[PDB]
Amino acid sequence: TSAVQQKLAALEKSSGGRLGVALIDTADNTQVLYRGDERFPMCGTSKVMAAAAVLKQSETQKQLLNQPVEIKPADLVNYNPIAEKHVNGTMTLAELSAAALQYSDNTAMNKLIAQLGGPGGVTAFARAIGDETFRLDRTEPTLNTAIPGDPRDTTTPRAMAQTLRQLTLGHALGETQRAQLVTWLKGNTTGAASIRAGLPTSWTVGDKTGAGDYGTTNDIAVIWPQGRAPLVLVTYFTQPQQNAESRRDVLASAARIIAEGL
Repeated sequence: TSAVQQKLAALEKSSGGRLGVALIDTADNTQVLYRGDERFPMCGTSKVMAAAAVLKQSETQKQLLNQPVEIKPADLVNYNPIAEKHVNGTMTLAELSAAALQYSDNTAMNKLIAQLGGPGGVTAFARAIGDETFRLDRTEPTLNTAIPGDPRDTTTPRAMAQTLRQLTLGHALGETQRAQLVTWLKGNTTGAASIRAGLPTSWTVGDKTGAGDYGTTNDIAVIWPQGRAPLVLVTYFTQPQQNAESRRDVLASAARIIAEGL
């Protein structure tokens, strides 16, 4: 083990929970992993895959992002900060993507999932871009149950870091679509206390958080550090107690550890 991994292990021990980290340094394509091949509940970090799948569809259906989608009262689930402004109205697939990614809107995520034909459609997109690990099984809000040992709606830190890299820095998406995803992630409103809080303030960050039961506290980020090649960082955290409180500080602390030397 390296000193990086030793520090992450000590953080995990202090936290009481289970921590998963994957860093990809694109300067030399090295990775740093901590429980990198263990499954964790994705919660809302899965919204990146759903939005990306719709972006992929738009590469052959060029006006797809502008398509209005009806929002009915019955569509609302447990956290609908943007969709609730459009009941008996509409949101375009672009608007749904922005709401899901930048405000963690769960109704918006369900519309993305439906556009893809269900959770299986999101998983099929993952497989199509070479993510062999990701699985989406449920809609919102049950995809956040985060039950210990439940493989539903999980991935590994390594797989999600590789995928996020391919989506945002690589070419799993077309050029316009990649840029759009980066724009959405950069404008996220929910990440100030998570990975962003542990990184130098001069670094540019795009991220998507996740939250669920068992105090599950997640964040995945693409990072442009000062004067060096970009990074991808996944920090997944989950706890033994179903009713555990969020621990965004653990993610910030993991980011702080990872940033050393970079």
